[PDB]
Amino acid sequence: STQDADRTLKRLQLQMDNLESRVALECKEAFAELQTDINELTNHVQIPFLDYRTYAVRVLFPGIEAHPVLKELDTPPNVEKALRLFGQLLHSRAFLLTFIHTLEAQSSFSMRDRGTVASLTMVALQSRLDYATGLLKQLLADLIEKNLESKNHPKLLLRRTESVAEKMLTNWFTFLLHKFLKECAGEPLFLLYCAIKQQMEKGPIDAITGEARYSLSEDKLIRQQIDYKTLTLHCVCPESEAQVPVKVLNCDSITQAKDKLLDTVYKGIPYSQRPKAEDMDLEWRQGRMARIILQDEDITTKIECDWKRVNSLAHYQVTDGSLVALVPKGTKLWHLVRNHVSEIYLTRLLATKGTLQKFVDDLFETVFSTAHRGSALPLAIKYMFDFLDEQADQRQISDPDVRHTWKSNCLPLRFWVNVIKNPQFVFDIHKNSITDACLSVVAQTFMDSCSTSEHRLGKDSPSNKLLYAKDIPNYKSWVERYYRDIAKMASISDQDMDAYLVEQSRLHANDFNVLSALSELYFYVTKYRQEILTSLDRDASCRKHKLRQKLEQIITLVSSS
Repeated sequence: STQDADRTLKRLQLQMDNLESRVALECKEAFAELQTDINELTNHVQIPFLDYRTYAVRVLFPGIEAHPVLKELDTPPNVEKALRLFGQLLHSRAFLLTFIHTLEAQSSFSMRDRGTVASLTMVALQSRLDYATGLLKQLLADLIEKNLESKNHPKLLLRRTESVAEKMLTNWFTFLLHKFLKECAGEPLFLLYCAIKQQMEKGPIDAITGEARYSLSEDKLIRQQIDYKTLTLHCVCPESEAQVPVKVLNCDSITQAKDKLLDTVYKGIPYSQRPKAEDMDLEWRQGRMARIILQDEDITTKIECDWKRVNSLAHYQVTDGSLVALVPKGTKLWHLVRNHVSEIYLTRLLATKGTLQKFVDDLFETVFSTAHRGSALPLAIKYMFDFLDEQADQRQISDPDVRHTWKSNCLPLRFWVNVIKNPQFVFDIHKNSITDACLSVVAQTFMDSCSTSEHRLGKDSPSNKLLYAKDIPNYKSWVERYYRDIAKMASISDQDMDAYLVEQSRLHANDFNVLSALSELYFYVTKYRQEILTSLDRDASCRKHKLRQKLEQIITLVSSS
């Protein structure tokens, strides 16, 4: 670099050091405050883990509610008969290898399809993970061989390929790391979620733009002056008709108020079991003289020149200590911000960052731990990392950055990043917009920590890179030491791994509707009928077991009546 470049880098670094100093001690006390807030709402309430099958489907099939895989599949007799024969073809190594490779060779087979097939296949094989794991390794070996002989960059492997195999590997980790979540990593993940959520609610949150006073995200940082006050509402408990205190802000929209009330009044109950804010009316008991109900929008909402403001608690002049109850029930809207970085905001981000730091450190540390709180490294991780090492060794590939990159690409950069961004895949919780925004910043820092690539700090650098510039180097060392420690461990024998996989398959054998998964998967058989059949006819091993004739029978059987 140039002397100028180095000069401006050093200035930016001390400029950062300066703003960090302004907030350092304040952050320490803010954290302690958050931690006692946290140990209250949860330390005496059970972490709301989803059950395995719900978690699995949330991850494997993102955003799909009531996936067929979790429910009955009433189907014609000939259809079920055909599907069961298809299911058995999936237990043929030669068939499944050929099936997947054929699909991927098709240009109409999209990235979306690749994920769909990867998820359906792993669900269908959930009861036979020992078999599945053998097939997965072959697929990965096939992918690695192909790419290294297409003569592509080693490090560039398992990154952009986005193969069915890589997606199946992610699903494989998803199945086999649930215990680790339950026992070790789930807690710090959940606590980070709670910390972020709680911290955001300490200040104004715009119900329309999703911006927040205390945003960890520069993009969602409220950039205007917002005066506000902390109110305490006393909510009539849905029991004695008994009451509880809830902290809210005067600027909070009525829905936000209702959601805050719900969170406290139902603090023990998992989210999906609570009533919805929109199915309740907030009623203000200044009575028994008067019981008046508040909403985001009613006859009193303020409208000015085509702008319509969401009603807040302050709109109704709700007073601190007010009694309250939750009872079953061409225009531009705005809430706090109406639209027709500087030091002050950089320091605000830094205060939030500093306040949440410990929760982030806890998560990253346990994700990259080999012997956490007495527990042991999950077998799936040692097994797969050893496999990757073997694949590297097969080619004399000694360069540490290669296997480091493969391991990062395969595990933390897919599985972990995904649950960090989406804790609601693991827990029965609601992740709101501002929380999602903060988690995105955390996920990016996490991603950066897994890279061997250098961190080039500059003004044009993303906020996360700037905020966490001093933390990344430490995190990177944790990751390096993680891979190192795992490699030193004793290899898991094939018999031991198989026994483990058999036990996992047994535990969850009936968690999913395999027939439903089979029917969904069969869609691709018919869309690429001709290509598949041709491949089965061409491949020598496929003929050995007359896979072509078997598929033909299935295709016919499903039509018959």
